[PDB]
Amino acid sequence: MEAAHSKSTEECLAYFGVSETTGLTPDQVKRHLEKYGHNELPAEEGKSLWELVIEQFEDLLVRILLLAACISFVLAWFEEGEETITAFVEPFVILLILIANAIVGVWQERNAENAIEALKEYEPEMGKVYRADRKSVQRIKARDIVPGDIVEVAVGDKVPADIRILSIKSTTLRVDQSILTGESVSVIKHTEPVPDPRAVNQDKKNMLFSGTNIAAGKALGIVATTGVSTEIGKIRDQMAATEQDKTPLQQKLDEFGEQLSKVISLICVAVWLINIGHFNDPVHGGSWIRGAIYYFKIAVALAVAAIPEGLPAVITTCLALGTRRMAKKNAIVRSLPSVETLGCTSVICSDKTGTLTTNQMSVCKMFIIDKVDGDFCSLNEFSITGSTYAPEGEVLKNDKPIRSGQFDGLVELATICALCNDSSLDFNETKGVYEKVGEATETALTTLVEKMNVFNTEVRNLSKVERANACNSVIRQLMKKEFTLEFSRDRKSMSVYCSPAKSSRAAVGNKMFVKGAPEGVIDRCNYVRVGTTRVPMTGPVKEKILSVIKEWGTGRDTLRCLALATRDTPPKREEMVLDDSSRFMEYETDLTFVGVVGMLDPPRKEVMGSIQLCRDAGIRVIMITGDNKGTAIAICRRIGIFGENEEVADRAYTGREFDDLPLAEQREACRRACCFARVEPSHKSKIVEYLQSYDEITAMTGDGVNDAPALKKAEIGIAMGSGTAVAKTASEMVLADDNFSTIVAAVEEGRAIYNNMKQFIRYLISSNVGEVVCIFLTAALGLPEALIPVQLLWVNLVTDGLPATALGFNPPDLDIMDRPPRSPKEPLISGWLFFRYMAIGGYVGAATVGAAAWWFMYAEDGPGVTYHQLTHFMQCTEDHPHFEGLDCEIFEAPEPMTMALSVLVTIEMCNALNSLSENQSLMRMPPWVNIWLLGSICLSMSLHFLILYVDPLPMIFKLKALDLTQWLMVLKISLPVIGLDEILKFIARNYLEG
Ligand SMILES: [Ca+2]
Ligand SMILES: [Ca+2]
Ligand code: NA
Repeated sequence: MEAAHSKSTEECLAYFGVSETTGLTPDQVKRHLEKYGHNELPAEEGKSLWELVIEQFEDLLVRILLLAACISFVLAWFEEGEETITAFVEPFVILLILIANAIVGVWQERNAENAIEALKEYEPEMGKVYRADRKSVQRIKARDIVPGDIVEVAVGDKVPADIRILSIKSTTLRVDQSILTGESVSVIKHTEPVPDPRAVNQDKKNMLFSGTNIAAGKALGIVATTGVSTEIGKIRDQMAATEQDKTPLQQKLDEFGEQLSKVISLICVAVWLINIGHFNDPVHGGSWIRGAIYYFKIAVALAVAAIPEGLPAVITTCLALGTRRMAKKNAIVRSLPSVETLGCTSVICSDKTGTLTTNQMSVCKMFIIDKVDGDFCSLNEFSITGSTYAPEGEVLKNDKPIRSGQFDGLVELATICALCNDSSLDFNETKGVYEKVGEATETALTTLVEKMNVFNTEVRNLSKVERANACNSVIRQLMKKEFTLEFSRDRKSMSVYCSPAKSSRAAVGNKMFVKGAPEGVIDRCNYVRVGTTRVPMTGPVKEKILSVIKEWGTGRDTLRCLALATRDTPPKREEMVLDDSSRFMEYETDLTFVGVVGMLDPPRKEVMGSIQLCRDAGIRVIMITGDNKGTAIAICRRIGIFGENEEVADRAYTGREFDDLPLAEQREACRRACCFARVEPSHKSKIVEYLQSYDEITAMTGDGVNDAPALKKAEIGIAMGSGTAVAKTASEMVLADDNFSTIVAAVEEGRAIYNNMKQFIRYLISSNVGEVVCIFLTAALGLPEALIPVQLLWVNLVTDGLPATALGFNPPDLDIMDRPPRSPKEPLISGWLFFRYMAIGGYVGAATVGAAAWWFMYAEDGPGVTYHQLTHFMQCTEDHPHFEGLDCEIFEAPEPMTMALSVLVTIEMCNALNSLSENQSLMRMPPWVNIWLLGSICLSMSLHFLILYVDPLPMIFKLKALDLTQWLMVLKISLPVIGLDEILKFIARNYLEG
């Protein structure tokens, strides 16, 4: 709907024939999506440099190869000699092999396309709509929004599509049109039509332009235009299909692409040039042309075999599958180019509340009096699991689960926590999560009672709503709370006067349950409860209790402790002043100590583990909280940022302290800081700036508008899933978890994706290096050639096909988080890595030629045993008194070629096992760690077994079936490529790093 601003609300509603109290019907949605498409810009042609210089180049190669095969195929007819067979089927076999290559290529492309499609499911549903299907609001993808459906927006939301405002539910509606008109000052909107059809967007105060931010309010509207039809879509249409900004890794790959193109081209021309003396050999008929054509067919076949194909598809596959695993672990990465950056993350700046900690007060420790003897006491210390307000957790004694009912003291402890409490627990059915009802420190007691369950109430078959206050209600049905003595700051405690429920004894059984600061309460305790009995409070006992309370509040955990006491014989209610808080302390005297609870704001799941993972990975972790310096440090010590006993005077700063520092000192601070407490929202940008001045790949967390500038500036902007949509737009990743652990998991996955690429590159390059070496080794020395054109195409199909692709499905490396963050400035291939290529390649090339010369030079149970000159083999028909019962055509035997081919194929299948990890041993990273690789090896070996033993096949490939003894010779020379790499792995693992 164009010029919707000109028309009224009624006119706009009538345009699509939709009620704003109903929404679009499925028939409407289907048709509208068909006619209008989706709310997005068209994807630009992804024609990378690698495609033209490598892929399109190789395509030309197989065409001129087939042509060169077609040419000699015609020349073969004019050959009056014996009508050959193998050379007659050469163009057929070549095309047949090329067909297989296309099949493997399609499978690779289909893998990538499927893996990309799978990412559309985890697309963040940032858009609320009303449809005819549900009478409530619905969360739908932004691109799935069609012009016509009723959209609801609120505060902190980014406008999905161009929307004509129908009704404003709030008092006012403010929108941020800085991304378009050019002003951060939020504009006010209305529902009246803008009569001028040719008015600027600044005067269109009844429209919600897509991309803009809703500053304040809540309004309802109808979508006018989506996709490129968008006002900002026409602005974004500029850099739509025309741009120039490749990622650092893409630049390295394209650069690496040109390097391969030049090298492969030269070494193949070299092959054709060093064999010009063999153009007139009698095996070529003596024709210079027929000789040059043959070696042309070898060079090009060598090129095809040497060229590492499938790289774009493999990389895209790893990237998409890896991203899915991130989203599977609540890590929603919007843009794929952010992943390589995410894997280079060197510093993580995280918020504490909700991210590092659960922001839900939880009692994790408690102790009661065990035994008292000779004016001394022992304690029963318990630990409680669970870190949320949910009644989910266990009570432990010595790391072993126990029942609270087994301890009479624990029964009274729960009684006090459930009665001396004004708060409660509620289950939000909408959000599907338990929420507190009152003070956090009180709800921690409520949740504790439910976890304890001292009366063993059946709760397993209860609903979430009923479970919330189950055990607490059980206690309240036994004791009736008469009144409550409010908290007083002069005594730092509170108490409740209670009585037995359903009791006719009005003046019998009354108790007072006291809670508050340990020192104050314990000082007013003349007795100590042991089980159900009590004993007089003694010195050593009081000193013992306070010592443990001291340890809990001074130790690494720094627990906020509370004393729980009971007045066994409380004063009469008719003798209590209830309008004077100064009289309450007197009423809370002559108490009996029961126990002590210890609570905190616990770290989220796997956070303490993830923090240690960062230190192992050389990733700095910086906390940004809103607490005081003293507590913030204590929290850092608690979660593992700081040690239990480490100096923190230079690694912890407040907003006040940081602003007192000059620029050079501020920049110096962020270099070593690990904690920032009570900081302005502008400080996050300054922190990022100073971190970037040290070449640190910085990750910053945010949830609101105030964080959006810092989120954009940081390399990895990290927004909260529970946060505003404006922050999500300014971020590179969204936390569905809101958990810090998710960030670390996302970083590890990024490092994993990159490593799979390297092992993919290492296998192909090293193996194909040997393929090139093999051709040159038999040429430089002068040995009889080991490979023919169709055999080269066979190695290309077998070794560069499925086994290569399956390496992308490699599991995360073991030492993946034991290595420092990868520098984006580092080369794609290091010097030592290049050496590893030449090392493995140098062997597989020699082991191939050596296996062929093995049939000639140190022949075992086979014909042709000559340790002498094989160099001048072309002179065998010149000087014959050098053989002994063996023709000169035994040099043309299919036996050494079969050995050379079998070894080359097998030794690369071995090299594939070497590519299961970069530096880790096969002893630590077993071959069965990748099932897809093994299946590819079995398939590749099956094809090789197929060619050698199915009678019509080894004729067209010039091969002969190898004996069981001859095959054991193949493994004998192929397997030691594992050990060679195993040594290289050991060296780099025990010297180059550690
Ligand atoms: Ca190849
Ligand atoms: Ca290969
Ligand atoms: Na950013």
